Amino acid sequence: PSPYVGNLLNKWHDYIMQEKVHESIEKRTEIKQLLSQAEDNKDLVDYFILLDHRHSLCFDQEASMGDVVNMLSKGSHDLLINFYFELFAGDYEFFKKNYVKAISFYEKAEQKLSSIPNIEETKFAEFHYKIGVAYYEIDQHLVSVNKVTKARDIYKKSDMWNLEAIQCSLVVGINLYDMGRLDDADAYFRDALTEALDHGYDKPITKIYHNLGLVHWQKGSLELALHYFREAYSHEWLRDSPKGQQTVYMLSRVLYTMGQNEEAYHWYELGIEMARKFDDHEYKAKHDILYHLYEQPSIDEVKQSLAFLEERNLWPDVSKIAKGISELYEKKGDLVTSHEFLKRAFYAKEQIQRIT
Amino acid sequence: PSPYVGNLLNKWHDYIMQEKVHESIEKRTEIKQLLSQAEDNKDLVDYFILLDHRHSLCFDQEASMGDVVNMLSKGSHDLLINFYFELFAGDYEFFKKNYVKAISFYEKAEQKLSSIPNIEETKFAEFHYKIGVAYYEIDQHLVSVNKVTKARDIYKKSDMWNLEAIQCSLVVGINLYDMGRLDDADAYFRDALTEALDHGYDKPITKIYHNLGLVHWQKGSLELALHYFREAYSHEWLRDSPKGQQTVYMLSRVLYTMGQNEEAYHWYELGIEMARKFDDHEYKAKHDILYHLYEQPSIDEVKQSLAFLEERNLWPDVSKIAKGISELYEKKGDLVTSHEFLKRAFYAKEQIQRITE
Amino acid sequence: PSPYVGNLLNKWHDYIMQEKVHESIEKRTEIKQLLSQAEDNKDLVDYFILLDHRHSLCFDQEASMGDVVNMLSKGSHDLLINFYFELFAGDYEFFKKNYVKAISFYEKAEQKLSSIPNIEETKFAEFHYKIGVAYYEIDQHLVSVNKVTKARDIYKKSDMWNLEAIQCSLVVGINLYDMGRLDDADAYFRDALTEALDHGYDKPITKIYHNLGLVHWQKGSLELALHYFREAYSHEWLRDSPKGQQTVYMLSRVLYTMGQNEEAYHWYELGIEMARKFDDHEYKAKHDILYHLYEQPSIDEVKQSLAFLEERNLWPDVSKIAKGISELYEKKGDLVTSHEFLKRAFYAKEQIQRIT
Amino acid sequence: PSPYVGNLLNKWHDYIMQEKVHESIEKRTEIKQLLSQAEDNKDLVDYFILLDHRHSLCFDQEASMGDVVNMLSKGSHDLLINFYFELFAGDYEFFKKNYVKAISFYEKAEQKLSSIPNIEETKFAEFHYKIGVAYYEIDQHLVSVNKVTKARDIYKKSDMWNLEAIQCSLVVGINLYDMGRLDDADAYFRDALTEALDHGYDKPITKIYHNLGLVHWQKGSLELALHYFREAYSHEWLRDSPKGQQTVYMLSRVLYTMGQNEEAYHWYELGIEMARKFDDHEYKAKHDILYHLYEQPSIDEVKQSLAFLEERNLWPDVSKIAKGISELYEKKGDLVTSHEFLKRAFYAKEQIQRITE
Repeated sequence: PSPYVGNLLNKWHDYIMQEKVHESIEKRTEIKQLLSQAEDNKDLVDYFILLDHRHSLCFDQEASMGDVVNMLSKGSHDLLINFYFELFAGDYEFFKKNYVKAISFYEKAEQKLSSIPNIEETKFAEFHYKIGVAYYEIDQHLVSVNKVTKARDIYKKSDMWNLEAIQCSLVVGINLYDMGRLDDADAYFRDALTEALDHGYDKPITKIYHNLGLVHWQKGSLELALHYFREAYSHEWLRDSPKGQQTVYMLSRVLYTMGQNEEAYHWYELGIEMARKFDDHEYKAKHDILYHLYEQPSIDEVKQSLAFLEERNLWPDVSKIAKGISELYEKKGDLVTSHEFLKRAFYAKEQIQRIT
Repeated sequence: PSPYVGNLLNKWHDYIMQEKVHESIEKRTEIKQLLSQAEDNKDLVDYFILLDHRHSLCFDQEASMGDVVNMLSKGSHDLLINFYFELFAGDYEFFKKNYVKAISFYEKAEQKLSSIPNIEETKFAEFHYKIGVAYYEIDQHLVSVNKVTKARDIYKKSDMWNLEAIQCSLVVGINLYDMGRLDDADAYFRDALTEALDHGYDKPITKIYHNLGLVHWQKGSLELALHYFREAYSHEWLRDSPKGQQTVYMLSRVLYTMGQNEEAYHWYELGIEMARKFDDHEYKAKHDILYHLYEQPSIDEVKQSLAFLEERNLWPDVSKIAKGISELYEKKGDLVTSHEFLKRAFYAKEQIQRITE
Repeated sequence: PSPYVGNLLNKWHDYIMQEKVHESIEKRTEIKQLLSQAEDNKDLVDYFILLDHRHSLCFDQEASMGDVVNMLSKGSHDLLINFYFELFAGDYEFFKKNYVKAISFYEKAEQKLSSIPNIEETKFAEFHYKIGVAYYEIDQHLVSVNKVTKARDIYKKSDMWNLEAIQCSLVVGINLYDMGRLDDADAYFRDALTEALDHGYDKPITKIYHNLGLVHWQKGSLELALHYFREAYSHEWLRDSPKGQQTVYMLSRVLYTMGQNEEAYHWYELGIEMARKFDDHEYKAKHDILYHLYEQPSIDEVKQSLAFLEERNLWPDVSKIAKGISELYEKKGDLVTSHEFLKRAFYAKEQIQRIT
Repeated sequence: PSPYVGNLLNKWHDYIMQEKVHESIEKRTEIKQLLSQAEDNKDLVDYFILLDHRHSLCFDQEASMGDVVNMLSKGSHDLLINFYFELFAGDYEFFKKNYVKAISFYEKAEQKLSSIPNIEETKFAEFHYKIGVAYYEIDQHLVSVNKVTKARDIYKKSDMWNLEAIQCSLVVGINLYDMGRLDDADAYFRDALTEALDHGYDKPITKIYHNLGLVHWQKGSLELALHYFREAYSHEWLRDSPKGQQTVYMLSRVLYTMGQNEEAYHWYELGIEMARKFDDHEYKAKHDILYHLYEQPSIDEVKQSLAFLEERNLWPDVSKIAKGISELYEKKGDLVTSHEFLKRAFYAKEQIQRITE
């Protein structure tokens, strides 16, 4: 249910406000088509109606059907419309990677939740989660754990929202890992895994196994980390989704670190070939560094690809890759360029606090 | 036909509740037709929309192939619909003269008014006024003054809604007059008059002058009472309102109570003729009593017309009319039949406390 | 629990507001004494405390115990104090016979009932009744029935307030009688009577029987009316209460109307003797008219006593007594003075609408 | 000793809940004694009264022989007491450095703030500020800026509470500096300075100048950084505050980073001597690293003092100090030990994300 239609409905709201018949008929016709699918978002349809009705009051031929200066129901329509405008603007800003603006809009919409009459317990969890995830994108991990736990506690009660609870504990686990509290993250991931198995869910499982792989990778038990990355690739057909690119990369990277090189190059091959398929320039850079480090060394070529990743922000990945390089160039006895990369790995850490 | 459509919209709400497509499309079409008359009511149009949408969701389902399983907006639409249903049921009961039922419905709708957003101060004054006038209809004057003052105080603050404030002080004054507190009624009436003159208004003026005329009539200064009734007739072209009958009648009755029988008959003539134009049997009865008292006396004929007014539950005017007769027939030396009418004027007073709906 | 202490507490509130230590210590000492009884009014004690505490904040030696400019709790203390001030002012104005002012204060206090946190269902019935009874004093019978029915419906629910429900239906019945709907008033009175008998209550019974007597008196069945007035005198020792004066009067008046005269004079005697006992000048006037009508006629003497009652307002009683006289002076053939009294009975009716 | 009394009052509330006369009279006397210090806290006194009354009703019963069976005022007193209990529990947890628990309690008390009458806009800003600073304590800078801006916007409206607004912009700036957004921190700091100068205020000025000094220090323009640290020392008599230690340290460190070793040692001297006056082992460690770096080098001695700072969970300053060392030891040609410290400065960075309570 793409968050474009939300922005479309928001634009339409702006067009009714500027009293512009012709582009208002345009926006409502694009929108009217898109939501004709079988079952796509209660909140969209409601916002459509609430805009269509106020569209009429400004554009349809009232001259025989009264004078709607400002009726009693405007107060309550205003409240819903302002709320829907802010919920969907939040969703769209989150879509554009503009997380600070997204939180701003969500928090305004969260406020209006009290004045709406029959608000359900779950519309509060929705905002708890959306805010909590947006905070996770900007490395505010403690508040993220705080808000999505609040959502999880609601989703635990009712037994219809069991897929959401799994996603919530998945998000707490990721926060706990990004911090470094690895055994707590492990626990959350394992609790999501068994809850996902008891039910028929398959969607989250893949992410769960990949995170478990990351936990034990950072834990240093690479044998067990490798196991989980394999299981992530096994479960769900990811080879032609864009989102399964990361598992192929991790598989290659661990096998190169354990000195497995033979298999590691085969996952490199598959990952280069996927970087073709989706034209993902970043995963091409990341697999480039693997190749020009373990296959055909070239310190200058690694800097080239590293430079590209630094131009893309992506500073967690830069920090950890550059640290890896410096650690490696130390067992190879070269202090001079190991220091060069540690300086780059350190600068990357400082780039994570800024979050511009 | 304002609160008829309200009852129509209420019935339509009742048909959606019973999940009945066929009579819902019927009433929604008469109303859709009926609401095309240019006639200022925001709340009717609003209630139509709020019902049209709930009509669609139960019978049409939008023609877009949505889901519409109790959306976020259902909660608040429910609340508005429940409110409109009771406001218009109140208006309709007020229409059928069932004032106790009307207050009951208004007070229920007044409650739900608190739990609604962006409400103007005046939507509360409206219920203060409606309840206050319904109480006036059942001779509960002290509470009516209390409630319509509450409305007046809000309408005074805005200073944009002062045409309503004038009507409020008009209603307080009328209550005070029906009680007998004549100088207090005078004060309210004169204060509404100067407020109506300071701003650009002619609509209320005529009623204002007619009440001032009534006050000083009951005060006994008939010269000044006659003055005000003249001004009421002058200030609007009343020869074609149905409601301007009351000024013509008082003019005749005042001039007959004074010794100006010649002019008094001229207004009698006009008032009989107005009783023709409209199907007003009351003012024919009241003008009948005038004629069979001052022109060609006939105690039996007066009894007939008075009897008709008593059959109409018009117990205030009967009380006052019968008292007048008794007072007159005493300076005419006839105690016997003066006592007959004082007994009837007294019985009428007891009929004013006793009122049933 | 006299409504003087309420006015006392209100005066004290006024003295703290004018920052007047010395008369504040005076008022709180009179009050502190009076409420030392075993069990006298929750609301009084609460208002005392709430004033004593704000008394301290203006008068006690804070100089070492902080600077109470305006703390957080002032908002909520203000609300309770303003409420108690208006409840007890209402009670006191009702005490002074100033019913319009009393309703004004009650209705302001009724409004504040929503903002207080744990308000019980019965504090609303209390105001419904108090307002409803105040309206009854000023002949606004339809609204009185409306409000005290609202109170009665609350008192019906819980089974601890069964004495109040009896009083409520007693008040509806009186309204219905003052209007003239005699069979409905009869029904309410009979329903209060059986409810009072099922329980051990004796306080209302006497008033119930006297009202039932009035109903059937106005109904014209004087035999049965006389029965109830007797039963009113029988139940409860009223001969030395001021409030039992009215039953002795009714007993005498009915027996004089039925031509019983022998017994009627004996109740006249007792009623004159009670008018001595309490110096009730009105019941002396009312019994005077009985005597100078049925015992030693004197049209001039009746006018004298009637004049006194008209100087006391009491216009219901004047209207009905004067009407009685005129009716009687008609079977005696004297139209001249019967008309004199009907004029006076009619004027009295007009005095009931004014209520100045 | 402000939030100690809060915990004392909370314990007293706990003793009334367990219906325990003997320890209730004890704590209520220490608090009654302790609150005689002239020290601005409305809310403490208020909480005492609200507890003293509930103490009486459970143990004294007023000494007037009342009834006091849950009166009308009990409902609202309950609500205030529950609120004060959680506000002061929050303050006490903040006192013990347990910031996550403190936010938990503040957020609970923030909820009950909505259901209370006559509330000022600022009592909401207070919780915005307290929560915002607690989040700053656990390096959650983006939410801290978000919450303390919310406080600032209320404190700006009043225009009576602008000394608080200055403190709010001080806190936003510090967050922005801890992040690295130096020009945005600069802007907030300069805007607080002009607001502090336009009105009559000296209290914040010193901290304002010290942060501006820090910004441009991290910006690398040491000449102007040195200027601001001088002004911080000048603007208040800091020779007797414990908190003015930080300006003396920066002055020395800046002058040592520049080539002004002579003056730098004079501020080192003063800073060692201040580390004596107070039991501040941190600033002795930090000044120790300065001395064993620029005066009498000893890489092993620096490791000792740095180690002490790492044992204190002071991971920001260790990150910056270790980075400084590594940078310096490279122009000194020694890559080997420069790498040793960059590894430690990097480890310190990872220690800043990981924080446990």
